[PDB]
Amino acid sequence: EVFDGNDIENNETKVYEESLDLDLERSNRQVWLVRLPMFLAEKWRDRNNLHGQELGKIRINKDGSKITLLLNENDNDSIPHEYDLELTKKVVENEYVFTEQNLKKYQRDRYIPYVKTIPKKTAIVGTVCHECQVMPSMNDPNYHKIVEQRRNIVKLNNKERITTLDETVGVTMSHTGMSMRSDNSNFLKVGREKAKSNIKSIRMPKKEILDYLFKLFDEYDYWSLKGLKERTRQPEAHLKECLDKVATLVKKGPYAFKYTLRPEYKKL
DNA sequence: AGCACGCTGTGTATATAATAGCTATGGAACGTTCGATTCACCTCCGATGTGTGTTGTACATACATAAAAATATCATAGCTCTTCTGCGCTGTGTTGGTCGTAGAC
Repeated sequence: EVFDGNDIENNETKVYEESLDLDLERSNRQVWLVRLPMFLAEKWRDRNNLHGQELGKIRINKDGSKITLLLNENDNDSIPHEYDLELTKKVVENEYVFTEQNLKKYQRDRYIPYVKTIPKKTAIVGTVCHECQVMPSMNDPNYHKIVEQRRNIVKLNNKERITTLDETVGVTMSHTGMSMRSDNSNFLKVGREKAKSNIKSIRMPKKEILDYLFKLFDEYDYWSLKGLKERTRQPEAHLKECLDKVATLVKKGPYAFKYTLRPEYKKL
């Protein structure tokens, strides 16, 4: 939504039904900033999943404020379901969460009324006071299933080797350079699509062509050889013989290189 | 039902007249646009002229100070002649006694 900045005409009232002020009533919500490993971030950010269903439970043991995640069994079985939420900062300062929503376009002292401000709806989702990180638990039987998977991270290669053509080299070189095979592709056949347009015309008489030239000059005073030729469908030799009698080309004016009506016929 | 087979059309090549129409091409002119180059103005050091602080002077007064000199004041010697003091003398106040008397009670 591109829009002009520093608008003092209050045009945002008419074009934007939603208020431009920042919503702050959600800022009192507590938000835990959590850093996840590769698998939990992979399965907790995909758009084909996360339909609002429950993914786990949070257990906070108050003996030492130990936070654990007990994941549900609906996701997988090879992954662990018990995790430790370590807190690297019990109090996190100067960190908040803000969200942006698109607007509805339907229905010294020196200042400049143009700053190119993009208006977007903004709202503080809450306040962050806990920076969290989720580690897999040591005692889980599936914990090794993570570690080997991590050992699978450095082991697999994402690139494949080059492919070697194992057939006879003459069959491979049959298509190269000198070949009987004419090209059958239609990619950039500019000469095919431009040389097929041919104009054919006859020596149609002088009175009708001069009347046609007068009609085009009445429609617009300035014309060219190509536009008049495609408008009247006449040969260049016959069209030139009629233009110089009743019209002339401009040599020094702002509309130069264009055929225009003579000043004697201009007042007609 | 759809691809193999047969048939036909088209393009290849040869010459050769005809015509109109289309197109490539060289050149000349000119508008458009973009990069290169230079002007005016500002700034910043540098020369300059010019302006001002300092010193000294002139002209012709006023003005504060102050010193040599005439002079009023005074300190003091001289003098002189009027008073103070010591000595000589003497004469009258003093002491004692007697007796009238007079004034206090």
